[PDB]
Amino acid sequence: RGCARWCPQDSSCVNATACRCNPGFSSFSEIITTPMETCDDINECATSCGKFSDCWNTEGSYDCVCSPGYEPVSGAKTFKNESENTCQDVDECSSGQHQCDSSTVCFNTVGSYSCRCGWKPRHGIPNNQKDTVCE
Ligand SMILES: C[As](C)(=O)[O-]
Ligand SMILES: [Cl-]
Ligand SMILES: [Sr+2]
Ligand SMILES: [Sr+2]
Repeated sequence: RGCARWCPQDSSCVNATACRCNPGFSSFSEIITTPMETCDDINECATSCGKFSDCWNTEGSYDCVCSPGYEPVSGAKTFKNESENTCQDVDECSSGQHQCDSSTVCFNTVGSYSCRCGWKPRHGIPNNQKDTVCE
């Protein structure tokens, strides 16, 4: 029809006297009729990303990301649903991404990894940690 100029932030005019919140935002009434009404972000993460991932809420949207220690086989850094999830554990030992001391051997774990000592751990540092150092 027409277009109200006074639509509040994150809403768009539906005609000359009304607005509606943009996708990802919500207001008490389905149709806004005054500029005093607000369009608040909807936290989609509080309403499934799938295995080994995390939901991060953003303004107007949200993103699923592989959790730390996992990376997407498909390569897509962000995704929207379980169906697009390609998160697999990162084998830090095979990839040489680990930061183990030359005195230990990298041992892969799901979501992480550790370093094991023949040798014995130096004083004050346990065995089987990322910072393990032996002698
Ligand atoms: C950290 As999760 C796999 O429950 O989105
Ligand atoms: Cl949203
Ligand atoms: Sr949101
Ligand atoms: Sr790992």
